[PDB]
Amino acid sequence: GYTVAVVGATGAVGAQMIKMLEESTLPIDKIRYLASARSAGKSLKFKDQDITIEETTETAFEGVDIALFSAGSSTSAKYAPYAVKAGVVVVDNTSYFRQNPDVPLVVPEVNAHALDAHNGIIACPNCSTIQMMVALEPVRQKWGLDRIIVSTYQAVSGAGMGAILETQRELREVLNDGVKPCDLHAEILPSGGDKKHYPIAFNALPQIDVFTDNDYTYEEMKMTKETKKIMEDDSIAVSATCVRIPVLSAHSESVYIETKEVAPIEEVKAAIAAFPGAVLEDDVAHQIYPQAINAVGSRDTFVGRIRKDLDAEKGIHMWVVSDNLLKGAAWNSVQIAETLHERGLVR
Amino acid sequence: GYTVAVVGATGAVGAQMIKMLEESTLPIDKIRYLASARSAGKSLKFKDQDITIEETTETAFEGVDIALFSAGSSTSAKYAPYAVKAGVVVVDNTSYFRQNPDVPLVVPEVNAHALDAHNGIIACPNCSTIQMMVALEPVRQKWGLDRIIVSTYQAVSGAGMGAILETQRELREVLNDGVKPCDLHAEILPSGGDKKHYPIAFNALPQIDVFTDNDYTYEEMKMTKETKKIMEDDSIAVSATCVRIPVLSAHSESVYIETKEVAPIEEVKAAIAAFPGAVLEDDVAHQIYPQAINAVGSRDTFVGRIRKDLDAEKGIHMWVVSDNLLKGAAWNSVQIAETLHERGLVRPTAELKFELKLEH
Ligand SMILES: NC(=O)c1ccc[n+]([C@@H]2O[C@H](COP(=O)([O-])OP(=O)(O)OC[C@H]3O[C@@H](n4cnc5c(N)ncnc54)[C@H](OP(=O)(O)O)[C@@H]3O)[C@@H](O)[C@H]2O)c1
Ligand SMILES: NC(=O)c1ccc[n+]([C@@H]2O[C@H](COP(=O)([O-])OP(=O)(O)OC[C@H]3O[C@@H](n4cnc5c(N)ncnc54)[C@H](OP(=O)(O)O)[C@@H]3O)[C@@H](O)[C@H]2O)c1
Ligand SMILES: O=C(O)c1ccccc1C(=O)O
Ligand code: NA
Ligand code: NA
Ligand code: NA
Repeated sequence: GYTVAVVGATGAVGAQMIKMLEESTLPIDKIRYLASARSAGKSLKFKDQDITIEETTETAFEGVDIALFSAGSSTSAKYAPYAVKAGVVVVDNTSYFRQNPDVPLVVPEVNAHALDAHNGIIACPNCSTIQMMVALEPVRQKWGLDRIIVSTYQAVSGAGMGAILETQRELREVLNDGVKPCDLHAEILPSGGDKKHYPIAFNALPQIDVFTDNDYTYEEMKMTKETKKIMEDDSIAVSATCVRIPVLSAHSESVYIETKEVAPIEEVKAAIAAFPGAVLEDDVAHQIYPQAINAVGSRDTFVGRIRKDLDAEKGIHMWVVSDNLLKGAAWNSVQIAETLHERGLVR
Repeated sequence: GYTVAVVGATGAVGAQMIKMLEESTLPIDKIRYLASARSAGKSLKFKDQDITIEETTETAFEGVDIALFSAGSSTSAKYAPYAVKAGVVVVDNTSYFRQNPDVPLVVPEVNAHALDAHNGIIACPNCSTIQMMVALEPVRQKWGLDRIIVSTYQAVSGAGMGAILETQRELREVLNDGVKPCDLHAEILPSGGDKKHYPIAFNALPQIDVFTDNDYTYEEMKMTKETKKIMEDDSIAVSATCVRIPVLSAHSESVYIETKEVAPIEEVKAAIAAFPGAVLEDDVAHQIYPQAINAVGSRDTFVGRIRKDLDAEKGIHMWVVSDNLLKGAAWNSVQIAETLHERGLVRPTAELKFELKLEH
């Protein structure tokens, strides 16, 4: 079997990486948990076994076959090159390598073939991008994609364990202590690395990550650029608005597309239902549609509210929901690792 | 001064109507509060005075100059026409009369002129529509509008007092009692009039109102039809997705438009800033943008995240926030009443144009 390292094992994504690995078809002989110096010496479970957390260092990757990185871009930038040098195959969940032309950016249902070209590093895309790609690839295959306009409804677990706990405390202060939402103290959201912090309780924050020079945030531009790379087509026009809402896990997206050919709605529904990783949940006569609360804990991406635009001949609207820590992060990463094993690419 | 009646004075919108009237420039000689027979006989404040709540009936409007209705579409359907026959000018917050060609559908900053043609009923548009019209009218005036695509992020207060209480209760069960969100019992949301009910706590529900035959909801189709009527242009393409989120008050909207002529983006920002009722909050270098929690309690509509589409030359994205019970309902209604007063339009109508539904 393999020796597998989880870098960032103690975080929100890390904890789900552990869960996905425990349930994986990857043959694992040895498991190692890496994090920062302040987590070193603590213990975490793998199934029934206690695993000592180790400090991530430049020489910590000896004997590792596969390393799953989910410890921030800074950690990946610094240590992933040393891992690769030592012969480790790295699956990276951060944004650092995503736009490197020698790094495949992979959603296995959509572009697993790109794994064949890897030179030691595979990048997992952004959580919001991944679920959109699972929903839209089956449509692209049959009728093409001219453009995408998306507005997201993103859960706080995407911003890490600290964000989850800040959200819970804020909500308790309002509901139990009577604090006005605008008077809440905040330290993390919308973005840990930005200057000002705002409450998320009973709010909708139109900022994920920091702003770029074109007044879209890095999150919004990630959806644009990663879509083009994953679908291998720079002609697909993509513009996004990414909003944080008071949901702990599971991202929702209002997705508008225009296809290249008119795609009959019932055929679109059947194409999505037929696509591995996508589940059609769409029966408005019985109020059936994807919901964040029902999607938590499942690896599937759920699609509904599928309907034609009222005016644009080739326009289609839909609602896409997935667990942002599973398919959006830890499951996509482990699924990459399984695909690497299944295709003889752990070399 | 005027005798003013508030129909549905005991509800979520009613509470704000009272506040907006207390703070109004309307010369009010007498206030009447109408609700259901259950509420009739009880009391509520107007400023320091106690007001006895009355039953809403066909004969409850004698002597009233202006009635603000916010007690449900059925109540408006049944009683507004009787108020008009009593000589009352009705400002209706419900959907019932909005698409009637004899009824102006008004956002005063946008189409106050339409008030001149009233026949005793003036309709207030849906809350989601109102804030979007305040944001977009200044753009339409200068560069036109070809199409709008909007996704909403709507607060629970829009669904009434019960929905507010259900939301608070669900959140407390999760946060204080450790109930999983999917195990919560719901009775009201997403729509009181539909058969199935789902939790809102830690959820995003892509259903507001019931579904129509074209697979859009009534809320989504209201945004479509109301936009075309208010802007007096049936050629504006409008398609919406309306989503309830766990916010108590203030609606937010991710709004995409394509103009008829290219609109320079800094001039778009200036046009919105210059438009009465709209406030430009847009300085991303300092993380300045509209937020629901900061808009609650203000009558203004806040607009930011304004930026060009990455590909469509005439495309523009923005983020629009307003208190859904103020500009979205109570304030827009009171503002209509003030505008009627100011333009000498508070007077009985000559001919009845609305079906009487209680002749039995
Ligand atoms: N043992 C301690 O002293 C202690 C006390 C409180 C919290 N923590 C941990 O700190 C994290 C706080 O959560 P969050 O919201 O900031 O982030 P998060 O996104 O949920 O997870 C961040 C992950 O990246 C790891 N990491 C950060 N910098 C690193 C570096 N230079 N090298 C290797 N790994 C690095 C963290 O390890 P670390 O866990 O080592 O930071 C953590 O596993 C939690 O994972 C929590 O377990 C540790
Ligand atoms: N413009 C907008 O977008 C917008 C937004 C919100 C609401 N509205 C309109 O306003 C209505 C109420 O909204 P809300 O949020 O205030 O609801 P709410 O909090 O549930 O209040 C309902 C109100 O309607 C009254 N009512 C119920 N049955 C009645 C009857 N048979 N006769 C007279 N009054 C009756 C209630 O009186 P009791 O206390 O006696 O039952 C109460 O005053 C909505 O149904 C909608 O039509 C419009
Ligand atoms: O459309 C509205 O403003 C509205 C909002 C909430 C409930 C009911 C209605 C209604 O009157 O149909
Ligand atoms: Na294109
Ligand atoms: Na202004
Ligand atoms: Na006058």
